[PDB]
Amino acid sequence: FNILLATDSYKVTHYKQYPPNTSKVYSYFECREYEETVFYGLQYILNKYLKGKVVTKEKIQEAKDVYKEHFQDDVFNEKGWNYILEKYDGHLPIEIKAVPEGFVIPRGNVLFTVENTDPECYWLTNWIETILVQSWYPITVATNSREQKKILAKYLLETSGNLDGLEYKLHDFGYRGVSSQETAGIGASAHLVNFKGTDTVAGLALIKKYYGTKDPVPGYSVPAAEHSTITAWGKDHEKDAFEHIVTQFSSVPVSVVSDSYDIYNACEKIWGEDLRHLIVSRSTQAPLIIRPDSGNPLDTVLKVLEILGKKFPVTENSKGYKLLPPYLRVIQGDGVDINTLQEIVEGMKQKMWSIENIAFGSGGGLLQKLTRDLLNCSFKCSYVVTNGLGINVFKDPVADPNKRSKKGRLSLHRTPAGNFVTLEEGKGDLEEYGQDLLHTVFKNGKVTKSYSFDEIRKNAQLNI
Amino acid sequence: FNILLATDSYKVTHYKQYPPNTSKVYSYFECREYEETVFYGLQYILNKYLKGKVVTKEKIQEAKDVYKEHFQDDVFNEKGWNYILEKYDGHLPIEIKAVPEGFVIPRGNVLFTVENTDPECYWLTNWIETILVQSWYPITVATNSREQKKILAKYLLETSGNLDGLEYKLHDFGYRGVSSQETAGIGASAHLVNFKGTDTVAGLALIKKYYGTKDPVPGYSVPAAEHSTITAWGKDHEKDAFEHIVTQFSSVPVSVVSDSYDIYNACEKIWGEDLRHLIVSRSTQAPLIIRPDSGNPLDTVLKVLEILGKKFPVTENSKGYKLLPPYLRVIQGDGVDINTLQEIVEGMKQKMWSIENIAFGSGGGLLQKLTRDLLNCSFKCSYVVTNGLGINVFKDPVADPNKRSKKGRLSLHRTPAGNFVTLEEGKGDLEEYGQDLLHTVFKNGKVTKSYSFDEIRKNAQLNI
Ligand SMILES: CC(C)(O)C(=O)N1CCC(c2ccc(NC(=O)n3cc4ccc(F)cc4c3)cc2)CC1
Ligand SMILES: CC(C)(O)C(=O)N1CCC(c2ccc(NC(=O)n3cc4ccc(F)cc4c3)cc2)CC1
Repeated sequence: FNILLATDSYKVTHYKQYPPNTSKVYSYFECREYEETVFYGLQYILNKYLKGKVVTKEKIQEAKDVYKEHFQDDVFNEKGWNYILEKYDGHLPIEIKAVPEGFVIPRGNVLFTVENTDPECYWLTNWIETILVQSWYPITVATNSREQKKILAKYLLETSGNLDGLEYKLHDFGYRGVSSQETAGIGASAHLVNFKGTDTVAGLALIKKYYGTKDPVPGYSVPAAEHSTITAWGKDHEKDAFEHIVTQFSSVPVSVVSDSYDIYNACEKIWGEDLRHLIVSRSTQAPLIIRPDSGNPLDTVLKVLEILGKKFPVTENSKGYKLLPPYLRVIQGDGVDINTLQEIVEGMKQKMWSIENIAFGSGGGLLQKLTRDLLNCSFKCSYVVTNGLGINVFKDPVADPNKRSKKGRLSLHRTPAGNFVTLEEGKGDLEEYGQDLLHTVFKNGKVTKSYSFDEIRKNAQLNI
Repeated sequence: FNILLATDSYKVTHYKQYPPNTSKVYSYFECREYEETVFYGLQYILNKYLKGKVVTKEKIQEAKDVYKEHFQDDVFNEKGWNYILEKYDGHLPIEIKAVPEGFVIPRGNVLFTVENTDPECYWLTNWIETILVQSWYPITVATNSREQKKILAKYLLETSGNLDGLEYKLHDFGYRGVSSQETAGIGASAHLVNFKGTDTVAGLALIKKYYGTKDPVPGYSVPAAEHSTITAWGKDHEKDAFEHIVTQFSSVPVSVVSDSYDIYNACEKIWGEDLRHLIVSRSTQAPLIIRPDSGNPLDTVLKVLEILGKKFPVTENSKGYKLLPPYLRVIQGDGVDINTLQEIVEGMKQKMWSIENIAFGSGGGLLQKLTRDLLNCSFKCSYVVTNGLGINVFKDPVADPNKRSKKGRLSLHRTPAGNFVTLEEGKGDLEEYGQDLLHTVFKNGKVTKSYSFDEIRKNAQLNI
């Protein structure tokens, strides 16, 4: 990795664009005014990309050669990068202050600030905008996952009277559906801030290396079938595939995809009749989890439950909701996003089915179908010092008041009613509010404050 | 990187689910049912993740320890992975056949096939599905970028009579807007299959390392301002910022964001009057490129062009379209996706503005706002050998005929009219459609066939 090659091209040319005699460039990140966001992921970026000796003679030469060809001009700040190498042994003279990871903050608040600690590196602040703005992705996955947990918690509490097993109700199926191996790890780790069920193995090693848990692992899974393990038996031997699979995993929960040919037939005739004796004998700790994987997600879930309800002993829980026997559950793992998740749990409640009956698997909806636009994650310069005088800077486009940025030195505070407020123009310097909630997390090439994944999960807890 | 930890969790348990005495598992990839797709990105995955010694005793032990905790049980195939290490020195006994990279193929055709070369490794074929299915991402970026080039080519031809500078008309602004550094490189490289303009520097090194070009670089950029380089001068010194920037880059094209406070005022009064003398003196090789960055993308482009048309000398080209002087252009770099790109060029044509006047910058729309669902990229088992007998395997869900998969051994052929056809059930073995278009690209840990980035670009060319 070469940080000199880890920026938008045009940032290579910005050192010649700032006002002459500029000694400080101070910038901030916010999720411009999903009412609240989970701050997560910056510690990964600080450690993997920004800390320690990030500048070498070889990296400067490599960047110089690439940019000469890329621009067809010599515009690269070789002097500026050589200065950091000589004066700081390649360590970045930047100070980053951030809200603690896992913190749940309303939209339009300062989440982190960045500034150069040496007047000579005024240009460095926004050089690293590209890399830091990528924190939008773990913030957005964590936020969107937590919003799904709110929906699940609400319906599980209403239909059962408690939240038991809530952290296993939304499983990450997104490994194949993301854009890269790196994204897989980051995205899966952000989902694990709220849940404990994952198939995206990449997430485990990222948490282990960059965050850490008291438990050996932050996420868990169970044995499960795929179409290849069912269909490999041949179209006429679907029952043989099912029988073999539930017998191989007779003492642990087992998920079995049942829609290869006819989901409704598999539920009613194969599970419901032919193999019913292998299901009703299963432990409460080892249910069969039937998995539909096609059709309208709500219509399929309801029809599967109505079929199962007629083949298996259903009880009525203390809330008046229908409950399958404990050796039998359903996981809907196709077409799940925050919208369909809501439609399904509402549909189940209307048909008097407890949410204890179901779990959800989500791939693209959980880890890929997200953009920087969802939370309006934005990094902007708010303060500069030029000729020894600090000036409060901002943008305010005539056609879009929503794109107006904050002015001056910023600080995040608790209000008297316990809410949040971002103080602009250095007004945090007046001791009118409590202590600033932003802490120095990075300074002059060193990570100065870190959080465990356990601390992050506690911070991200729901009120319920 | 550890390939034993680079799969969906449930795939760890599949070796115990296939029929006993299974010696071959053969699977394929297609973009089920954007009528044609650019095949790109597999060579990156083959080299970075699949080739050479990918299994070590340490990797087996690391996977065993992780899975024991992740499943709360011993389900990991230690014996199977140790076999590959001992017999093949950790080289994968897999054979992958693929259509050449850059090839433009209609939907619903076999793009690549995977199968084990050792009967003992029947479980390996689908172990690597997760890693290979991630090729959906470079395929989708390349396809979506090429569809935008079709729109640009059509309107540029119609309004100017030629395609000059077409490959610089859609610039990649997506570095900050993607989910990771790895995704940035992959996505930027896929855009460069069709265009030559990029700010996502990560793309350059990926192409250099995995594909290669005759030219020193596959992509190019020009100096450009950002809001921080304008706003740092203070709200009352926007003219001073603009003057400094165009003077610093007086001999190369320069892009200048002009919407910090009032885009229309900046065009009419600042560029159009106060600084007009610094613009009209510019070389044809060094235009000022005015950049709006907010408001309705079409309304803003049209209004900016009407303002500029009244302040600067406009000509009528040979097609009857309005053309700004050669030292002045516009780039729309906000809210650009395939839909808005179409709306803008159509809007310009209706108001008699040549597409030579404009270029587009696209970030999230080009590299992030995409999913595996857009082209229905899918990997499925189509053929297995059990007890020495080959059987044609497929799925066919009752509620979704679109999810029906292909049967048996597959082959890709040219039809008599020069179109494409995927032959199923080993029917390619009959010499009726001639030679199979898929080539062995990977075999037993080695890449057996590769393409340069130059070969890929030629293959991906538009007919026009
Ligand atoms: C249902 C209840 C009571 O909430 C519960 O007991 N649990 C515990 C068991 C839990 C679980 C965990 C993993 C799986 N996995 C699968 O179905 N697969 C993994 C996949 C990965 C990728 C993919 F494309 C498809 C997949 C199918 C099922 C269920 C749900 C909650
Ligand atoms: C206009 C015409 C004739 O098609 C032409 O001459 N060319 C040549 C010059 C070309 C070009 C190349 C790069 C840039 N860059 C920028 O504006 N920035 C790069 C950014 C990256 C990220 C971001 F958030 C904002 C950005 C602003 C402008 C223009 C357009 C086609």
